[PDB]
Amino acid sequence: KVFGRCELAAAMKRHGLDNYRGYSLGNWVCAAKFESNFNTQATNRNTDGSTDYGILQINSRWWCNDGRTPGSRNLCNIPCSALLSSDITASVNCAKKIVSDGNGMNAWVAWRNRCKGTDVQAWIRGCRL
Repeated sequence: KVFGRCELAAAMKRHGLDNYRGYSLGNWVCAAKFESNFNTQATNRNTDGSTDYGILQINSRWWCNDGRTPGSRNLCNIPCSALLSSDITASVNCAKKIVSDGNGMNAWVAWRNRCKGTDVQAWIRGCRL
């Protein structure tokens, strides 16, 4: 499923992400834009044999099990294929764990590079919420 920007912004607000750990909704919509471009099925293979899954590109080495990553931890306690559904609930619940894991939203590289320190409120413009 490819989300519309305000469509995803409402979904994320509904799942408790606005000001979650002090990160406004715009941060989360921006991170999803530059991680997956709002595509729930986005996957990126990394050279270390891990793969990043879903709208927030969560990694198979530590957070979800995809059965092909050596030395994987399955911290969110899910199959990685569950991060690839049109329902964003599994990805949002695992992201809540990752943002509280000691690096805040620095865990997402595309957010550090394209959202950190910017006017992230632009990402919610025109959204009815």
